[PDB]
Amino acid sequence: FPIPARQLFIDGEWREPIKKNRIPVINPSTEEIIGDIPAATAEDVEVAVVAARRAFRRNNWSATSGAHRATYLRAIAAKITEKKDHFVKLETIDSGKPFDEAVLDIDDVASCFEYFAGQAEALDGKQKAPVTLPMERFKSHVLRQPLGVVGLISPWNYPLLMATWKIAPALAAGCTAVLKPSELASVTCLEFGEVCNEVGLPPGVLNILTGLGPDAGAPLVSHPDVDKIAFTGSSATGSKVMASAAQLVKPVTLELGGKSPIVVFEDVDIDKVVEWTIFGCFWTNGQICSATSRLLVHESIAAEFVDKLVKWTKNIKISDPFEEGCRLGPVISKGQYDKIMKFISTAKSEGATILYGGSRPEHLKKGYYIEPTIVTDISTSMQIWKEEVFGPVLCVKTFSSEDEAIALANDTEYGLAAAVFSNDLERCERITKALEVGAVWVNCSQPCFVQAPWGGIKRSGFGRELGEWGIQNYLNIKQVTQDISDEPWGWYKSP
Amino acid sequence: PIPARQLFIDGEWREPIKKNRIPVINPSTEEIIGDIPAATAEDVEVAVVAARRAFRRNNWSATSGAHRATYLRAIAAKITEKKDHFVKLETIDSGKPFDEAVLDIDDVASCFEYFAGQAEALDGKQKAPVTLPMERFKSHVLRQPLGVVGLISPWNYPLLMATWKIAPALAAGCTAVLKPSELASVTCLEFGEVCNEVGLPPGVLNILTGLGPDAGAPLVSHPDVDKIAFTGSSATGSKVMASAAQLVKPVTLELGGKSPIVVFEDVDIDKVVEWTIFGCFWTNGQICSATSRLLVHESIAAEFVDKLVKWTKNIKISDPFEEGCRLGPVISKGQYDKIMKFISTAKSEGATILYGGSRPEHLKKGYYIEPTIVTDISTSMQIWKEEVFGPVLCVKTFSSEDEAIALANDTEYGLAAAVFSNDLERCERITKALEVGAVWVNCSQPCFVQAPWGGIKRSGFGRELGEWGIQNYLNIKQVTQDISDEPWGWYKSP
Ligand SMILES: *[C@H](O)C[N+](C)(C)C
Ligand SMILES: *[C@H](O)C[N+](C)(C)C
Repeated sequence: FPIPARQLFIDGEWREPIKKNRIPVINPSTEEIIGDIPAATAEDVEVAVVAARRAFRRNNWSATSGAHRATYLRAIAAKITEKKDHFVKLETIDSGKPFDEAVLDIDDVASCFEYFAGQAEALDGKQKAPVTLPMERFKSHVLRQPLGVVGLISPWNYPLLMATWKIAPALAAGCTAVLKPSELASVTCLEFGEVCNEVGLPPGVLNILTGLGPDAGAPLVSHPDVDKIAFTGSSATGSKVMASAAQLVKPVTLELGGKSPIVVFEDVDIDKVVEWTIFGCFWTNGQICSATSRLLVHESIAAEFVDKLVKWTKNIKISDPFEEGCRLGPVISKGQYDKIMKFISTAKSEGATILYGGSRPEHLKKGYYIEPTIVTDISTSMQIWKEEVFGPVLCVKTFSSEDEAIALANDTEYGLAAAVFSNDLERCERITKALEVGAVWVNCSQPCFVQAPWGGIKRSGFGRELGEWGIQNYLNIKQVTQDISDEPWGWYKSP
Repeated sequence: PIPARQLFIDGEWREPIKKNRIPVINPSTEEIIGDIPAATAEDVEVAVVAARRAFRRNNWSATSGAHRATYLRAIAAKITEKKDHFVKLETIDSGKPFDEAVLDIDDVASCFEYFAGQAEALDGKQKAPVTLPMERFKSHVLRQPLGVVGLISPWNYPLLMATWKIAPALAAGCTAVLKPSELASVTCLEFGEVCNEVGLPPGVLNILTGLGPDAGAPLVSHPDVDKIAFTGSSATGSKVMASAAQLVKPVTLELGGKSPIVVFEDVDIDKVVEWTIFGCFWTNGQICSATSRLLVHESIAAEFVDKLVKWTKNIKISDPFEEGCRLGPVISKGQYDKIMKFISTAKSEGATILYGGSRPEHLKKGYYIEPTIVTDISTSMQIWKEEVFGPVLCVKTFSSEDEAIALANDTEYGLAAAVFSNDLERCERITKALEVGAVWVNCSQPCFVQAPWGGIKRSGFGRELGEWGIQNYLNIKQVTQDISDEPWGWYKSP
């Protein structure tokens, strides 16, 4: 099977970049160029937002009902499901994640559009929600209107699914949007532009611009007619996005990954837990914004736990993502490959011992492949304990008391997620409340349902996506307050 | 007889570390009537460390909303009991008519009582179940306080604007550093003693007065402050957000505007004219959501503006304590100048001061200005675009409904708007089309704590008050639990 060659998706049609640049698509499994994607610039950003503004002003989208827009979202979920095999293949070759992971992403893409079709519908009965006032002179209610034209910026670790997390609620709210996917993985998002045509989404409601960060993303963020930005990616970049938005006091949401702890107490089924620790740091080839990449395990069961950890870890088949049984593919790019190696490198140079992994798999000579890696004998002053590695790399420290666990778990500038393992469910509740985190998993790690709110605190960003919080990111909450008295205010004296 | 206070930090009156102070001026007499402490970065540092420790103790942040509500109601009761005191200190510090001040102070009691209620509602939302489509998992939502928050409030409603931020943050279980404006800091400092009188735990609320750059900017940039709530000018708002961005800390912004009041032909002119006066001249014109641009129909224009000036004419411009005062001095001479500059610049660009434009005839000193009405406007004029923040109104005609809509939305701002018309269908159509955060229908300016407040566009973002107020200060925490005790079954068992 080959790969699609697309132009930019603007105003319902396929448009060459104005400066005509393209950049390559590399298969992370082979390090070879397998195609290329259009590379948008500020000039293309300008025509996409003009088209999005034009579409927002038309009589067929933004002032329509939630139920109406829901028919489009359900059509998308259907289409995505209909073209299921096409999207998982592309996602697998583009992102490098195992085929099996890929199929669950495309399943989750359709589920997300379904869920928000529902949220669009439920939005209709929330309109003109009454606000009881103290004074019978006045009455009040709330309108939930679409905010306007929005910029959506989505990362490459779940390419289509991270885009949908932003596309779905924004379209449910009645906004029109410009999507900027990551240059490292843009193939399925571009294909999404066809789905839009095929379901008859009005032109300009969604526009998809691929390209480099400074060229396609930055102009979107700084554009004077974009009302809001939703960003997911690195904390470093998120700071730059917000600095830029601040010039026009433009609102943002940010989900900036983290350094999430997984806290394991003495009283557990060690074989079920070790699999969750593996899933929480090595699944998605370790490229998980909510990676439980700090293991804190009670020294009581430490040795045994670490033992069976390496045991399960060694049994992880590392291979090309299309081959049956693959549980770990290559990391996304050479830049990322180098960065992870430098993290491992610097780790031992600060005197930490690479218990397992830490290098290419000898049996794979090409591709950005890395061994699932367990780092031990860790100080809390080491770079690898502080910083997001975004590769299959796990740090490990033991703890004495519950209070030491909590303090260790919370000793980070980040605060996206955390997981806590213990059969003592009273203890689980105590730890859950104490964690300085936006998402806590109890006796599991990493399942993210569209039904529940998602985001972080501290340097992991702010705002909640998904669930009943998703739509609200895209709304103008309009207060409307009417004087029904028909009588002089009576404050000023009449002449 | 104005109080002399130190900084309120950790439940104690603490002297600024560099022990500087700055004047307090009665806007009516231009005389230094006292002084307030001026904090520096050092003071911020110890006040934040004080809020943080207070947040870690076990008598505030992890307690119930209901527990914290008892303090909220106690505060509201104490303010009510000390009403006369606060009303007078506000009237002399801020410069709004005594009558405006009593309403303000009533409103801060009511605001603390409302959010006591919302704190109690908050307990009822803890562990709200979220239905999952997998039997293996259950989920719920916890609503926990964010942490230490920086609250920055402006001088046009000194205690009220501060209250609007203190009340939800404390309701949420946060601890707070408050930095009021240097131009009206006395009731806010005085609020400190109220906190001790009710037994508010030390460090839960901290009150640093001072200069923006010495006191505000270091709060905004402090690495242990979790969030900033800001009301003020759009220009400063850009700056606080830019600064907060350095550490990706969240922000709410309400940034004033250039709000239109649209008046159609089917209106009782005298009622509508009075509201128009209220919309632009009340609070001495220092209204963030001032409806400062009158869009009035052709067929009823010149009539409307005559009776308009005939209302503007007998507005008593007295010292704020005198009887019947319906307009007072603006806050400072700094502000006085740039409002004057705004008016001369209007004449130069070829506008006509249909009334006012100068110093009141009968009041020789004080930063007083007559209620000003400006016609003969082109939309390219400075006075049409920019926020004056003074008792100055622009008027323009229109004739199409689609024309009024376009003129009303022809601003980079988007805080509020007022629309007047007996036909309520037309009211509905207009309120939907206005690119704005709040629409008043057949009135202008009533703000109830019950309803969500905030703007869009250049006027900022975020909703305060109402059932939106508390959630600005919350960590919405997802908690999803595996209740299967079965293997996940992803990888292969060794
Ligand atoms: C839930 O698991 C969310 N991510 C983004 C990591 C898949
Ligand atoms: C109500 O009018 C809102 N303000 C800020 C003016 C009090």
